[PDB]
Amino acid sequence: ELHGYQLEAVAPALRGRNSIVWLPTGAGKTRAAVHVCRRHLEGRRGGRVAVLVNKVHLVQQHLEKEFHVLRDAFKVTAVSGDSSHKCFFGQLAKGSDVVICTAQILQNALLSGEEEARVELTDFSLLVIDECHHTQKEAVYNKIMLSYLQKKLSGQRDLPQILGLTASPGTGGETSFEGAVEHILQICANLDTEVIASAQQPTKQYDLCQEREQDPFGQRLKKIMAQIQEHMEMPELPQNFGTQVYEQRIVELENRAAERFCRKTRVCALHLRRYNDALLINDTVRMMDAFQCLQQFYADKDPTERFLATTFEENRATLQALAGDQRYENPRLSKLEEILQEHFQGSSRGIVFTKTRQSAHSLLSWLQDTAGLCGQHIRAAVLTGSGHSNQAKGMTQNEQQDVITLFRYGELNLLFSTSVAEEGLDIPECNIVVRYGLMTNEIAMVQAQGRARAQNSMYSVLAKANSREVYREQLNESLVGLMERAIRAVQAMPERKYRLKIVELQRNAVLSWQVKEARSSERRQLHDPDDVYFHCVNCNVAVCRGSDIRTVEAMHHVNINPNFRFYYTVSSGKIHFERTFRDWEPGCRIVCSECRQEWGMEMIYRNVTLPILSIKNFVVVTPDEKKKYKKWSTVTFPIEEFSYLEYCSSTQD
RNA sequence: GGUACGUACCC
RNA sequence: GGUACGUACC
Ligand SMILES: Nc1ncnc2c1ncn2[C@@H]1O[C@H](COP(=O)(O)OP(=O)(O)O)[C@@H](O)[C@H]1O
Ligand code: ALF
Ligand SMILES: [Mg+2]
Ligand SMILES: [Zn+2]
Repeated sequence: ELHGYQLEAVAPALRGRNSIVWLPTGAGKTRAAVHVCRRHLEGRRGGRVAVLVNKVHLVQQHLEKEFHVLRDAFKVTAVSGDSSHKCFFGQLAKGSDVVICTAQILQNALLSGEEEARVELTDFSLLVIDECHHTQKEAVYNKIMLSYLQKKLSGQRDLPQILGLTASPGTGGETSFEGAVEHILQICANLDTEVIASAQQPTKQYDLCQEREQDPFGQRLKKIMAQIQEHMEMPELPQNFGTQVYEQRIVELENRAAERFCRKTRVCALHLRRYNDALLINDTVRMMDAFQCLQQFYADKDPTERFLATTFEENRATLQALAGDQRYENPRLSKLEEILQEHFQGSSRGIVFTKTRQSAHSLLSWLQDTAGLCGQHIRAAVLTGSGHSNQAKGMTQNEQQDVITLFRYGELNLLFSTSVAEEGLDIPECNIVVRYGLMTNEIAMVQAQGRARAQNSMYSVLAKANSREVYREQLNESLVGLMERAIRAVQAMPERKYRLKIVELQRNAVLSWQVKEARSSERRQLHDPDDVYFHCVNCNVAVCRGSDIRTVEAMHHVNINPNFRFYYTVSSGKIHFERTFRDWEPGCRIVCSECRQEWGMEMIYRNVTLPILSIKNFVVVTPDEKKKYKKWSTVTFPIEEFSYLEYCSSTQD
């Protein structure tokens, strides 16, 4: 059953050594890990395995395709975010021999204050960490492993054996041999690795496209942007319309205008960001997709707003007409059409990877409206993860699974997917991967290519000629080789030198964490919460103090002041999510009573309703400065945990 | 919707 | 120090 190379790769794990199994994409690391799990559980009494993954869909895949075979002798349980609300994790885990979950499910249990929810690392004898190259920086995998290292270095006994699985440790952005080796050693230190274990036809093509000869739609948007910038009456405004740098600079101006309460500048900047978004969409997909971006924004008075509405209305019909003209088609789409026409003339089974969820939806719509493809028997669908925004909702575990199951045997034969499916997904019949204008690291490149499991697969890079994306793809190909050299060098290192380096790196990691925690705490304690005032980002009115805020589940920032209700208005009916939570559900959206700016949403927490505030909708004012924050975790005053008991007691008075 | 982190980009 | 996107958790 197991191939020779699978047996070879797991020999250290079978002996109890912490290891990383480094085998190519599609080589069968999962089955190898199942064998380790079986022998681990057979080889002692009372063992318990946790299998950690990084994407929701991989929980069911690993269970149904691989780990379920253990149920002839052992209890195997799977948990994701979608199923979380039903059982206490600690109960479920402790009743199982093997638990399979996304890593943050385990992390939440490790951090829990509730006896029934909580688990310790010492409740497991083996941790299998899939896609273990993510065990870096402040990713969840590394939060879990840093706690392991803190416990190890303090002398804790009974920590689990570690089995990491990866095709691609990467080079961590390093382009030198010295740097790449250091990166490999860092990953080994993070995972407490004793040995990196390894073993002892697809074609790649660059499908390059040219810039559009004529782009009257884009040209008109740039003309409008210039008009809006003239209206702002400001020198030194950015001119580089239709770029990520422009986006950054205009949002930075928007944030500065919020902090200084310059309403006209802030609103103009907010609109300019939408025109820039439209230019980026126009470059990626169809003109009409870009038009719909702007039309939706203006469909959803003040002199600045009147100017901006009029400006759009004056150009709307010309823009829509241009967007219907085939003469100005996006060459990226012309190229994609050529690829699909060549390869889907039922035979093929493909994934086209795009950056954004909205792009994936737009590509499906394009496909469905393209005469030249209607006739090739293409049955396509979008696959995204559970990310969400106003631009684009996500997909639930169940929705993702439906698409995946139909794609597996060809009920669907083409997916437009985000990076949700770049790693781990196993579709043996997938024989084509197109990467549509992506800028990624070498890991994502190797992984996404690897979704084409079939013999005689093809991998297409569809990107603009002479672009940074093409340069980065070429560089990344070289970095894969560099990575391989570096891993072999680490594998060949004298044991004494390796062990000493690992020691050094683990020590550095645990010391560096302490210093970071101290710095974060110092920042958090700078101001008394009574001295911090929140202002509406839109109208600048004061609305509460820092002392009014509490956290729920260390995430949701509620205002507990009984008179805050006079400052916000309930602005919708009840919100519904797909996922249900243990102690609360959403109520309605809330907005500033003075200007209708979105602020957050109600939480119905047991028998009370509390308003949750989104940090991005405020300017935070302290005695020292006024600042727009993107994250609650960096504010300069302390916030206490919500106490439901204390809250109910104080309200009864 | 809320939160965090990763990747890309700029400083 | 920021921007965008993505995923994950809630
Ligand atoms: N020894 C084997 N014989 C036949 N098929 C195998 C063997 N080991 C694994 N497989 C299959 O190989 C495919 C790729 O395995 P997977 O574990 O997803 O690869 P990866 O190493 O990227 O995790 C799966 O369909 C799996 O069932
Ligand atoms: F390396 Al894989 F699925 F784990 F392609
Ligand atoms: Mg895998
Ligand atoms: Zn307001």
